[PDB]
Amino acid sequence: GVKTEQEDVLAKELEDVNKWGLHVFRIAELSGNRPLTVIMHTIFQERDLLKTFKIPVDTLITYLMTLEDHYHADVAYHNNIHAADVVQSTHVLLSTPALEAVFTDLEILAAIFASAIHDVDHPGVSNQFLINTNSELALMYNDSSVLENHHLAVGFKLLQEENCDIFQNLTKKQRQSLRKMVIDIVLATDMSKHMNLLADLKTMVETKKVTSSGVLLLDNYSDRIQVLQNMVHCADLSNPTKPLQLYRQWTDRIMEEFFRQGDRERERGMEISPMCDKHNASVEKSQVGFIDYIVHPLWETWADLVHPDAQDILDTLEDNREWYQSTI
Ligand SMILES: CCOC(=O)c1c(NC(=O)Cc2cccs2)sc2c1CCN(C(=O)OCC)C2
Ligand SMILES: [Zn+2]
Ligand SMILES: [Zn+2]
Repeated sequence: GVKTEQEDVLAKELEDVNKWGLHVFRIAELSGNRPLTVIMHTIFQERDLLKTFKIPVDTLITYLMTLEDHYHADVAYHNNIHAADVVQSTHVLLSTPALEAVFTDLEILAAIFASAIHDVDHPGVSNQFLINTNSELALMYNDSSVLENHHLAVGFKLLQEENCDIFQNLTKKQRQSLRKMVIDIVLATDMSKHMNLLADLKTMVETKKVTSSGVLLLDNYSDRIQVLQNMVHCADLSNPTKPLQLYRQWTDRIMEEFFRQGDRERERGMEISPMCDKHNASVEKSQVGFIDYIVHPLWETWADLVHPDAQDILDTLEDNREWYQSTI
């Protein structure tokens, strides 16, 4: 009735779940490549989500396992480890003091469940690739947020497998609210929605409102869901805000993917995508490009919304940013 030494080493690593920069890769290793399941389960236990939502634990694990097994292990970046990381990062963002007691349990469950499934069954190529190659997925979803529609459809479809309906006890109301929210969040993970997401977020910041003991005031779905979308979006692009040790493995993995994608593009006639070009790609320039133009403005804006909560995070990102500049 006692944990194995591995289960234990694994538990201690998990003692870090509330902290930015958990070593998710070790956990991936320690758990036999179940980082998504153990972290999810840890988070679910930790937030008491099973009781609150009457989620049977065996059902929770079955779904978790099923879900994790639908990420591709043969995909360098968009796999269950990335899933797990985004989950845990979202987890941590939700705990930010500026948000204390702001969101309901259902909104938390949505944010976390969204993060868990937001890339599920990712082929490791981009929307544009899928579109240009005339792939089933692209045709299924009429070229619009192809991947993200697919992650959702799969994440929800997996609830129907044997003993997988983790939401079997929620009322229709809870379920419809959860579903809509989860959909709005995962749809907002599409990079082409970035600029708009940020705009709104800056606007939230600009037309800011706080209330009692100083935590964001949000008295409508549009505002609530926008913060959640930006939150999970931030987690999705949180890698450059992690300790360089983490950041670099993530860059390795993303670059492996882009290069592999550029490999399929180069042969299949297509002109090697942006930054995907093998040998002709500067990873260090691309990381500065990405940080300066996309990642920093997102996190700076997010940091404002939650000032001073995200300061260490934003600082890490700037350190990491300058670092890559060393590599020039
Ligand atoms: C060469 C740098 O590329 C990326 O890192 C990178 C992403 N990676 C991440 O999910 C976060 C990370 C930061 C560092 C390692 S992983 S998402 C993305 C890019 C290129 C520009 N994009 C974009 O604007 O549109 C694509 C649809 C989408
Ligand atoms: Zn995605
Ligand atoms: Zn992602």
